[PDB]
Amino acid sequence: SPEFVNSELTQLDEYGEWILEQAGEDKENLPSDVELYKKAAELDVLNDPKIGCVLAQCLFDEDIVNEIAEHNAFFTKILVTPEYEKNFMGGIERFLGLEHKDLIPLLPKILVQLYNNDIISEEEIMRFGTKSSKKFVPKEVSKKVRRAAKPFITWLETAEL
Repeated sequence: SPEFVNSELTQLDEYGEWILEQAGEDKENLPSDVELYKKAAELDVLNDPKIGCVLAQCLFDEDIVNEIAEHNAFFTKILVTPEYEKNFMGGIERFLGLEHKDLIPLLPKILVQLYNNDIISEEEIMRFGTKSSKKFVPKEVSKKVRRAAKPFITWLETAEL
């Protein structure tokens, strides 16, 4: 069951696995944002931009649209550079593309939530919706997921009682 030898990747894995185990199948027992931050500090993963990727894969389920805007202060404290945001988008890509393909149609609404709450920058959303990448998922999976962003990307591009 456990990893036997420690690494930066095993620390990320241990953080994600702790979230998953704590949270339950319906994310009904998610640790509080205070607990999520303190555990990240304990496991020494705050300084790793890939923490964004882990969080995006562990916090959410089919109710992602309703959940993704419920951690604003936490994301301001965690996603401390654009590389953390890029990795968060990669985690969304893995979440939608690999194990929850039925949720891919939610991508534009997910982007609307991230945009309206300034969780992810316009630049990072544009990057995600205009390029495919092999970095987070296989190329064909990347194309499938990112193509679903198109209506929001088009909206971004063309954007008294």
